[PDB]
Amino acid sequence: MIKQRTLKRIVQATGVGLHTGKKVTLTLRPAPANTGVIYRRTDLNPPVDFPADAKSVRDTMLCTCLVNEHDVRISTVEHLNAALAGLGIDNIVIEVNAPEIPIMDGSAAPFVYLLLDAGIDELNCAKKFVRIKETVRVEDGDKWAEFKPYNGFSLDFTIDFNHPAIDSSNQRYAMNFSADAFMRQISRARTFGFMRDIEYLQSRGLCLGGSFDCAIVVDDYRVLNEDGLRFEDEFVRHKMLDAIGDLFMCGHNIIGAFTAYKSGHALNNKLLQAVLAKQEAWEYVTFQDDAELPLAFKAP
Ligand SMILES: C[C@H](O)[C@H](NC(=O)c1ccc(C#CC#Cc2ccc(N)cc2)cc1)C(=O)N=O
Ligand SMILES: C#Cc1ccc(C(=O)N[C@H](C(=O)N=O)[C@@H](C)O)cc1
Ligand SMILES: [Zn+2]
Repeated sequence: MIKQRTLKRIVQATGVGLHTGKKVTLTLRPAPANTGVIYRRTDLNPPVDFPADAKSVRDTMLCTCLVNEHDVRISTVEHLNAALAGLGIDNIVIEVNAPEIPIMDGSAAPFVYLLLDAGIDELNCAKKFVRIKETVRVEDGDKWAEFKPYNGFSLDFTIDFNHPAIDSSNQRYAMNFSADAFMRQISRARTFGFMRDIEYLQSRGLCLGGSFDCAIVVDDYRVLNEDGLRFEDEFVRHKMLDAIGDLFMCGHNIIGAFTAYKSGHALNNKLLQAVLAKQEAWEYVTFQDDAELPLAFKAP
């Protein structure tokens, strides 16, 4: 039987918050079956829990955040979340002594090593997948995103960029998901921003953790980062990293075909909620028989 997974041990890491620029300590903890993904703020007293849920997401100007019933927030969860999907973590408590998850290097990679340090513990309870069984499409102007039936997990992402430092042949990425493919082809792709906008935010006391160490920054014409890009198409690879993180907000791996044109956090989440809202568009499935398990969701 394909079992739910959690961490073997508690691990910690430090880093700066994108918003505050202050040092944030991140603590990852094992969690029992069926409890899912829980983000927790321990700076507040008492601590506040934010169960990962599609309905709780808000797409703020910088990255994303979760909210509780009083509109208290925890921000920048999507890159760590993406790593959770990549390494097949189902139940976990994620604590920060701050209002946000540390930005690290702007990618998911640093979270990969952290999770590997924590190890894997299988729990005696079947892992539930969300199997798409009807086509579901959402739109927003000339932007769209859809899920289609497909015995696997694939993502097909096209981004509309006109920036001189981003060539056209690098405005589409497509992959058949897997722990190994995520770790190698996606996890290291960094987030990115426009330098003048960042300068502005920081002059208003925002995005104070922003630096070359946590993002690809371009001006009107070029990449400013000394070493350049980790991939020629790092921008679109990161957009796919963000898609995986957005979709995993439901706490389950989805068996289906994801396609998106000019999509982002808002649209991805709108699709996620659209799928879950229609009862006949999806169903839970488990794998009592391991050989049944789609290629895409095999252990790392
Ligand atoms: C891609 C998505 O839209 C989105 N990215 C952000 O919202 C985002 C991206 C980059 C930054 C930044 C920065 C910086 C800097 C810097 C400051 C000073 C100096 N000297 C050099 C560099 C913030 C937010 C995101 O990835 N969401 O998941
Ligand atoms: C706070 C804030 C804030 C958020 C977004 C923008 C923005 O749209 N900047 C524009 C731009 O084209 N950026 O690439 C143009 C204006 O440069 C500017 C400021
Ligand atoms: Zn991102």
